Amino acid sequence: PIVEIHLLEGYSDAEKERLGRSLTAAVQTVVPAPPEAITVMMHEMQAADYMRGATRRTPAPALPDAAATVRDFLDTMEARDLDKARTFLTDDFVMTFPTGRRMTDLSDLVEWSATRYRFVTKTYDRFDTAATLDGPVVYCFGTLRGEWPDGTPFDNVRFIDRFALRDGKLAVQDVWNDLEAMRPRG
Amino acid sequence: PIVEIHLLEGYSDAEKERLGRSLTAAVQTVVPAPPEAITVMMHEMQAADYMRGATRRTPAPALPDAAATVRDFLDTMEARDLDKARTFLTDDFVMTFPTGRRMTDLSDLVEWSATRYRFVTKTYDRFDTAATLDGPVVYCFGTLRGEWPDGTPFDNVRFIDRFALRDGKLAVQDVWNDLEAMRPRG
Amino acid sequence: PIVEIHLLEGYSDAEKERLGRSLTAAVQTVVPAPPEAITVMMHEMQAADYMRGATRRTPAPALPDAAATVRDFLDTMEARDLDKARTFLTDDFVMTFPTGRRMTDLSDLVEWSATRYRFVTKTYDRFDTAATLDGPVVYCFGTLRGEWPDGTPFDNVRFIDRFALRDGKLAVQDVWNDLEAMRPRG
Amino acid sequence: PIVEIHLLEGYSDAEKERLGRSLTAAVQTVVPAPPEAITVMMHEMQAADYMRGATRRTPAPALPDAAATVRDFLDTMEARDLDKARTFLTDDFVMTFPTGRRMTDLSDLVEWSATRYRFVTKTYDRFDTAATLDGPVVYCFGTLRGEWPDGTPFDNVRFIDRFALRDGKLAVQDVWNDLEAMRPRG
Amino acid sequence: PIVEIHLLEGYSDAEKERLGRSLTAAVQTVVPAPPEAITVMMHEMQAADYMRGATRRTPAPALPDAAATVRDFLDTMEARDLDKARTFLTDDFVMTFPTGRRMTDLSDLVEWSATRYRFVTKTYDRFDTAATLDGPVVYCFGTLRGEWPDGTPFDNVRFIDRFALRDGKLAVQDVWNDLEAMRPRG
Amino acid sequence: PIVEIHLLEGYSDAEKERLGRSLTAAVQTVVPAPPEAITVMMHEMQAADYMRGATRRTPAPALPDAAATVRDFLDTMEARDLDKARTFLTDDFVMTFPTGRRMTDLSDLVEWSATRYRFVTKTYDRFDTAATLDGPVVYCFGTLRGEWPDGTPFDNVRFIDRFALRDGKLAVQDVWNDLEAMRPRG
Repeated sequence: PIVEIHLLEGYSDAEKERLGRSLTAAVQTVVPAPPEAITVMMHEMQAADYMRGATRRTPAPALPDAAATVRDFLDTMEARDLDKARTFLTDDFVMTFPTGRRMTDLSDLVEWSATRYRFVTKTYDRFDTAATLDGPVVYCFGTLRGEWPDGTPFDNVRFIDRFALRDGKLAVQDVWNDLEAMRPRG
Repeated sequence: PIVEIHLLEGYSDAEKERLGRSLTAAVQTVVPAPPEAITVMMHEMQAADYMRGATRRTPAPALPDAAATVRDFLDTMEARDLDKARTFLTDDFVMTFPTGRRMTDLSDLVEWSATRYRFVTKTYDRFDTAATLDGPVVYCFGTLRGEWPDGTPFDNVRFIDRFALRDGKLAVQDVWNDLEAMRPRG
Repeated sequence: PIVEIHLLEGYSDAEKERLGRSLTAAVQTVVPAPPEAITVMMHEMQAADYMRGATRRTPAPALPDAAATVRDFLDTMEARDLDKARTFLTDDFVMTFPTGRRMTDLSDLVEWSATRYRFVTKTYDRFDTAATLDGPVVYCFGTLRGEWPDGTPFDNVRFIDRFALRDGKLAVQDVWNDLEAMRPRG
Repeated sequence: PIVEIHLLEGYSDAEKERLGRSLTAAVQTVVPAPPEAITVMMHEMQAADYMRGATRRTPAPALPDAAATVRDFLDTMEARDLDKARTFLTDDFVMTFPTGRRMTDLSDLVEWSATRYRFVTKTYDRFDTAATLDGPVVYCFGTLRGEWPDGTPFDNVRFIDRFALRDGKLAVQDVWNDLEAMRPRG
Repeated sequence: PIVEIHLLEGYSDAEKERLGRSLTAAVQTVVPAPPEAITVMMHEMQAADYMRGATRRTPAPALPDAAATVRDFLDTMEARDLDKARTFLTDDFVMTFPTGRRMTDLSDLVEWSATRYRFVTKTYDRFDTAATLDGPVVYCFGTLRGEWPDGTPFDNVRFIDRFALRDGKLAVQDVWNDLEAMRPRG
Repeated sequence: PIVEIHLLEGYSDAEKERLGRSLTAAVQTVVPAPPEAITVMMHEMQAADYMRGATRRTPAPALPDAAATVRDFLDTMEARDLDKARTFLTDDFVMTFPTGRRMTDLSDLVEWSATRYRFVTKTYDRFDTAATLDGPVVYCFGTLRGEWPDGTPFDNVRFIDRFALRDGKLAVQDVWNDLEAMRPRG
C-alpha cells in the first residue's frame, strides 16, 4: 500500500521518521506486506496554504518519543535523582507494583523497595510502543541484576513495565516481575 | 492531519475499520491532535487500475485481528482444549513463564502449572496492540482468580501476557504475574 | 487550476453539478482563468472508506438550490397562496420593504401593499447566489408590471430582492424597487 | 468535505486567503457543513513542475478583491474626484439609476443627481460577492444620509448597488434605493 | 516513482494495461529505476464527478494498439487482399520504399515489386512503439525469406518498416532493407 | 487526462521537461486527446518526506537524453575520433550493418566500410525515442551524401539507425540503408 499524509510545516526530520515508521507499522497490522513494499509520502504545507474553518491553523508541537521519555525517567530513578524524576510526571501520576501496591509518591516507593532488595539494575531487552487513541503507551521488559537484602547477588530476573502518557508526561506506571518467584526461601 | 491510503479492493468493512483506527493512532504518537481532528481516507482500486512492475498485483489477504486471535487462544487454554489450542501456533512456538521457564509443548506447561495452583481464571483489564515492522505484538493484562494447591481461593492477582505473531499465528508468548508475590508462606 | 473535492457518497448528479459550478466560479474570483481552463474532480467515498475521529461519519443531506427555493416562494406569493408560502419560512422570518417597513407576518404585507398598487407581476432578469460562510444568499432583480390603485397600468419598474437562508429555509428578505420613483404625482 | 487545489506559484498569502474562503463558501451552498468542518489545501507548483500541452505555463496574475475595488470607486465618487474614478472603469461602463436612467458619463450622473438631493453619504451594512462563471459580481447595501435640495436633512434611507466587473475593472453598475419613497411631498 | 492518472470511465482492462505499461516506460527514459519499482494508479471518474469548463465531458474512445494495426495491415498485404488493406489507410497515405520510390496506390507497389522478387515473407524480430506528441509511431524489423525473380530462394534478409498513424489509421510508411545488398550480381 | 508523478528532489528543470513530455506522449498512445488537453503535475519530495521500507531512499541520478547521446556518438564517428567514440559504449557493444555484418570493434567497421564508399555524411530527418521497459531505444533516419570509391558523388541516400542503451551507454546498433540500392552497376 501507499500512504500519503498532509501536515503543516514545522516537524523535524526525526519527528517525520518516527511518524513514517509508525504509519508503516500500522499498515502491517492488517495487510501482511513487508515494510519494503509500503510507501509513506508526507506533504508539508505552509500556513498560507492550509485552511480549516476558513482560518489558518497553527500546528501543535510534536510529542517527544514516548519510549525515550520512559527510558530517561527510569535511568533517572536508577541514579536516585528524585527531584529530576518528578519532572517527567503528571501531578496525579500513579504507580502500581507487585502485590498491587499503589503509590503516588516516589519517596513512598523507595521506602517500600528497600525492604525487598539492596539495589537493582535494569537490562532492557525491548521497548514496544502501542499507539492508541488516547496517545502512546509504552511497554519495556528485560532482566534485573541486584542483591537480596542479605547481600546475595542475583541476575537475570525477568521484569516488565507499562507506562501510559498524557501530553508527553508519564501518568500511569504498572510493574510486573519475577522477583518474588526467584527470591530464596530458607 | 489528513491521511490517504491506496489499497487494492478486497478488504472487508471491518478490516478497513481496524486499519483506519490503526493509522489514526499512529499519527497521535507524534502529533498531539485529538482523534476527532484526524481524517483517514481509503482509496480502493480494481486490479485493472493498479500496476507495479508493469504487471497487475494480487492483494495479500488481510491478517486477522491479532488481539482476538490471542484472546481466543487463551480462552481455548482455559477450556483445556489443547488440540484446538495448537492450531493457533507456529511449529516453533515458545512460551516463557515466571522463573524464566522456557517450554515448547503445551502439555509441558500443564504438568508444570499443576504444582503451582489448582486452577486459574483470567479477568482482562486491557488488550493493547503494538504495531511493529515485524508485525503486530499483543499485550494483555488484568487479574487472576483461582485456588492454591490446598484449595485456598485467591482473586485479584495481577498478570500480564505478551504475544508475538508470525503470519497470523502465535510464535512467542511471555508471561509475568504476581502469583509468587501473593502466595502464602507458612 | 485543478480542484479536487473529497465527499461521502449520496449526492445526486444534479447536486454535484451545482457544487462543481460553484467551485469553478470560486476560483474565478481570484484567478482570471476562463471556466474552460478549470477542472473539478469529485472523489466519492463509501462510508467504510472514510473515518474522522476513528469513527465513520454520516453525510448531511444536500441543501436545495437556494435560488430555486426563492423563486418558488415568490411564485407562491404571486398566486396568493399564503398557507403554502409560510412553509418556505423560518419561524422568525423578517421582511423589510421600501421605506424600511419591517414585517414578520405575510398577511401584514398584503394589507400594506394593497394601498400601494392593485397588483404586481415580476419578470426576472437574473438570479445571483452569493456563497458566504453563513450559507448561501440569493439576489434576484428585474422588472415589475402592474396597476396603480386607480387602475392605471405600469410596466418595466425595476426591482431587486435579497434573501438570506438558514438550513434551506428563508430567514430574511430585503426589497428595493423603483415604484415610488415611477408613481404618478398629480 | 476536503478540497485540494493545484495552482502555480506566485499568489500572495492574501490572495490565497481569499481563494480559500471562497472555496469554503462554495461547498456550503450544497453541503450544509459548518465552515469548521471544511478543509482547503493548496498545492503550489514551480513552473518546472507543471506542464499542459507539453509546455510550461505562466500564471495569470491574480484579480484584485472585487469588493474592495467597488468600495474604493464609491469612496472616490463621494470625494467628487472623477478623474480618479474613471480609472476604475471599462471604456463602455454603463450605470443604471432609479427610474431606469441609463448613463455612460460620470459627469452626466452628477448633473442629474444635483436636482435630486444636495449631497448623500453611504453607510455600508454589507458587501456580498457572487462568484459567477463570468467573474465576480458585487452587491453592497446599507443606508444614506444627506439633504433634500431645500437643505432638509435625512438619514437612514436604504440603498443597494450591484456591480459587474471585467478583468478587474467595473463594467456595469445598477442602483436601487428608497429616496423617492422617503422624499417629502408637500 | 509513483504515477497517478485521472481519466473518465469507459476504458477496457486491456486499454488500461497498455496505458499503464506506456506510462511506466516513459518514466524509465529519465529515471533509471527498474519497472518493479514504478507504480501506476488509475483513478476512474463517472461523468457526474468530472467537470471542465463547468460542463461534463465525454471521453474520446480509445485508440487501437498501433502495433497491432500495423501487423494486421502487413499480414493483409502478404495475403494480397488489397481491398481490405485499403481500409487501414488514410486517404492520403504515402509509402516510400528503397531507392526513395514514393507511391500512393497499393497497386503501384505491387507492379513495382514484381520486378524485384517473386515473393517475400516477413519474420518479425520486434515491434517498438515511439510515443510522440503527434500520436504513436510504429517501428518493426526482422528478416525476409523469398525468391529472386529467377526462382532462387533467399532467407534472412534484414528489413525495417516505420509507420506514422493519424486517428488510428496508417498515414505514412517508410521501408528500408538489405535486398539490394544481398541480391546476386552475375 | 491528468497525470501526477511523485519523485524525489534532485532532477533538473530539463530532466523534468523530458519526463513531462514523455508522460504526455504516453497518454496519447491510448487516449486520442491533443497534447493541449493533457496535464502533468510533478510532486517533488525532500528525503525526510519519503519512506519505503521504513527507510529513506536516495534517488538514482537521471539518465541522459538518449537521443542526444546517440547523436553525439554518431558525430564523433564522423569526425573519426574513435578513442572518444568508445567512451559512449558498453564493453559488449555490437553493431550490425547491411548484409548482416556483425562487428564488435569500431576499427573493424572502418576497414569494412572503406571498400564501400570514400566517405559519407548524415543529414538527420528525425530522432524518435521508443520508451520500453528495458530502457529507451533510439531510432534516427534521414539521408546520406558521400562519394563512391571512384570519387563519384551521391546524395540523398536514405538511411536508418537503431540504438539500444544500457544505463546510459550504447549497447546495440543496427543499421539499414539504400546504399546498395543506389550504387551504380556498370
